[PDB]
Amino acid sequence: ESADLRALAKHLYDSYIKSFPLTKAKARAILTGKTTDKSPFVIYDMNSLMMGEDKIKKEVAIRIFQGCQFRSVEAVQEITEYAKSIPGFVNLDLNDQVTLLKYGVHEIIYTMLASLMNKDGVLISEGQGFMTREFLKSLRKPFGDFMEPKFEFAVKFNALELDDSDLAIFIAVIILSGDRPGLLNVKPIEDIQDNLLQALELQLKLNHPESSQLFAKLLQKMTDLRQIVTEHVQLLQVIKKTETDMSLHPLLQEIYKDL
Ligand SMILES: COc1cccc(C(=O)COc2ccc(C[C@@H]3SC(=O)NC3=O)cc2)c1
Ligand SMILES: CCCCCCCCC(=O)O
Repeated sequence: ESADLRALAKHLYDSYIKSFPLTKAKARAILTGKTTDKSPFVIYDMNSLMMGEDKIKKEVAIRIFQGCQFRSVEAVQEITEYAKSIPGFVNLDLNDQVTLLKYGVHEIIYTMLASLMNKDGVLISEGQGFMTREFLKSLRKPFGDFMEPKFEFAVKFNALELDDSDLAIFIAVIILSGDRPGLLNVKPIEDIQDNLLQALELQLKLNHPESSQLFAKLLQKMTDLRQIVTEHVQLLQVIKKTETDMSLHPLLQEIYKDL
């Protein structure tokens, strides 16, 4: 019954809206000058950056990057809340619950980070600010290209014109992989993903009828996400060696023992 797949698509969009304070609908409204929302203060340079403080709520490159870390630890909270709402996930082995989040969480962050980006920059502080791609290309030697490959993916991925109702199922298909390193019982996971994959395929067909093979085209973008993550990992172990005075959050440290 396709009808059950609709009930499931709508249950997931519902939880996605509950769990994520800044949707793609809101971010796109901010980014394109709409009247449902308010204009962001732009940071493109060092003077704009500290004028952001008297308008929005230690070195600069270091501060920027620890901001992403902190925002990332917040997302992991939102993602983990979205996870629980996915039918079946809290029924699984607790070890596998940990393993699925561990490997899925960054692929999801980088998917939802694309919603905040256009080719010229990225929203920050709940959309109250916008920081140019160029301003992030002139930070430091170790922090010179630690945000560019998310832009490169984001620009290509945003070209599919996905909705929040599309992304809610896609993000759930990511978590429920089952080819993840260290899983105890895979088959119960593969059962949930098969279901989520049929919900997504019907969703894309209905929401994007003129869009040939959007389903497959979105599945290939999972290949892009894995490279971003493994590139970021390598980047991270360089930064922690050049910068021995940079604290990393133990939550991110615990996720990052992966590969
Ligand atoms: C001050 O706040 C700012 C400033 C400038 C840009 C942003 C964006 O929000 C950047 O967006 C990102 C990028 C990467 C991550 C993943 C994290 S960062 C890391 O080193 N390890 C991770 O797992 C999360 C969020 C925020
Ligand atoms: C610029 C460093 C301040 C932390 C980044 C902004 C997040 C807000 C907060 O931590 O209270």
